[PDB]
Amino acid sequence: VQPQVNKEIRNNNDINIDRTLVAKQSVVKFQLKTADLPAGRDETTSFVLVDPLPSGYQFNPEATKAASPGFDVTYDNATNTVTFKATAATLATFNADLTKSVATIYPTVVGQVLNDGATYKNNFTLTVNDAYGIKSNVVRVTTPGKPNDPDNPNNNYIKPTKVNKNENGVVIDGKTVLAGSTNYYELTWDLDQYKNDRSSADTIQKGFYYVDDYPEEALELRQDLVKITDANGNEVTGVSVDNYTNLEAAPQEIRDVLSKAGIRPKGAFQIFRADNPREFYDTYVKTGIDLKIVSPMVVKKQMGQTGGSYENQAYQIDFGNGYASNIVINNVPKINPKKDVTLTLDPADTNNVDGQTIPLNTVFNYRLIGGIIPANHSEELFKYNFYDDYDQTGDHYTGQYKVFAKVDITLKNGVIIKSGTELTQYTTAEVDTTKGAITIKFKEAFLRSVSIDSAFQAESYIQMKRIAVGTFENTYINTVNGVTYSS
Ligand SMILES: OC[C@H]1O[C@H](O)[C@H](O)[C@@H](O)[C@@H]1O
Ligand SMILES: OC[C@H]1O[C@H](O)[C@H](O)[C@@H](O)[C@@H]1O
Ligand SMILES: OC[C@H]1O[C@H](O)[C@H](O)[C@@H](O)[C@@H]1O
Ligand SMILES: OC[C@H]1O[C@H](O)[C@H](O)[C@@H](O)[C@@H]1O
Ligand SMILES: OC[C@H]1O[C@H](O)[C@H](O)[C@@H](O)[C@@H]1O
Ligand SMILES: [Ca+2]
Ligand SMILES: [Ca+2]
Ligand SMILES: [Ca+2]
Ligand SMILES: [Mg+2]
Repeated sequence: VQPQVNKEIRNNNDINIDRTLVAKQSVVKFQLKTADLPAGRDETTSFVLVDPLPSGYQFNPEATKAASPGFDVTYDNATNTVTFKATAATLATFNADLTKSVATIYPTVVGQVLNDGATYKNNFTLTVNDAYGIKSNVVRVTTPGKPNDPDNPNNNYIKPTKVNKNENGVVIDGKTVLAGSTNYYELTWDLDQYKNDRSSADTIQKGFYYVDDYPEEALELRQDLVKITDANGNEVTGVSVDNYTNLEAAPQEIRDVLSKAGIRPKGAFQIFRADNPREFYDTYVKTGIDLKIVSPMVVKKQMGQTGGSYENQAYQIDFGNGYASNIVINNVPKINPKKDVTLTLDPADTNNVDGQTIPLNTVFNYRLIGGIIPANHSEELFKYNFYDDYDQTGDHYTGQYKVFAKVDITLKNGVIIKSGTELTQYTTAEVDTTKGAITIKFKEAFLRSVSIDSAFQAESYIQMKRIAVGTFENTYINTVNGVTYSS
């Protein structure tokens, strides 16, 4: 039990990190120190230290040789073990005077920790004059991403999350979203597992970013509504945000970050940047305070013509490492208005006279079927109008009209308006005799009483009198919330 040995583990700035936390890809150093050799010691013929480096610890031959003057460094890549042998020069010093005790020099293993949520344990062995050895104490350090970490109570999985909500805070993931509506996306910068992190300066300078890969074909950003707040409800000011249509069209700096994180957007994307890496680090990262980003995005009007699916996903890049969030999907309903020409004013009757020549002075009806708003939608109905621009040369608006439910409508109070029910009393009409047009509008009140889980569809009949012999056409435009749909 002669020279006691002692291993120490420090980060790239020499801070003792034993039993603490450090970022993935962080440089971790091993100091294999030994106590001063006593007086009466035999000449030291051999001084060997053997370190079986831990799993997932990448050895850096170059740096350790540089950081281990006085020792010949050898490495067994096969067993990931490194060996240090005191040079001839170094030994002479251990023998300069045996009658006295002499302090020693120590080797330093330099390398990086490569895995998330892993524990890296370490000890080394000292053998002197191939006669006796001492196994050293074990030291350790963990990386973020490991729940139930007895050393870092706040540690857990690194996982950003994304969620879609409507204006009233209701979660609308997977639901149908009317064209023109807004997606109030809530992104979470998952920072809690970083609490009490002891990473070095180089590591903290690899920056902090948050990316949102948004469907640029279906949505357009409303970056003016972007809002960033932390877990404590306070506004965040150190984060700037920008967007690019595609990697190539982005600042070389951004391409490099996204590249080293293994993140490759599908086209255009929104990226958030921490302006002062250090300030951000001391304020939110090592304090474990999660950030909340709200990035509203509106569904382009053309989506309502074609219909279709659009999905959203985010990423967060901490200390240069990237992590992806869950994917949120929504689909847009294809609002398809239709008009028919009928002699009856009964929702029941399916007979029409489409394409049939109508006799002079015939009182008929234009059946204006509104677009269908599918069940399980995301926002309330605030506008549902039928607009008809008839040809005054051929048709004279009679002055009468009726409106009917085309599907079973459900109210927020549970009442089910059975399909085919007259609903005229919830509408109003403003006619422009001059130009030859008419507009039937539902009362906003009534529309907002319909449950958002309910399907909705109406149709109206506008009585017309044929004042001239001939074939005339008409434009019927159905308006649903903030978008108009023709035909
Ligand atoms: O676990 C041991 C291994 O850890 C890492 O995977 C390193 O890439 C490799 O060099 C080393 O041998
Ligand atoms: O790792 C070898 C030995 O190193 C130190 O002496 C520790 O105190 C002891 O508990 C351990 O068995
Ligand atoms: O360093 C904190 C440590 O406190 C106690 O010693 C626990 O036994 C150990 O599991 C924990 O990691
Ligand atoms: O290159 C090492 C690691 O760096 C970052 O963590 C990247 O996000 C990851 O994909 C990569 O494996
Ligand atoms: O290395 C990248 C990955 O690391 C972790 O598994 C994260 O939970 C995951 O979201 C991320 O994509
Ligand atoms: Ca976490
Ligand atoms: Ca995109
Ligand atoms: Ca007209
Ligand atoms: Mg600790």
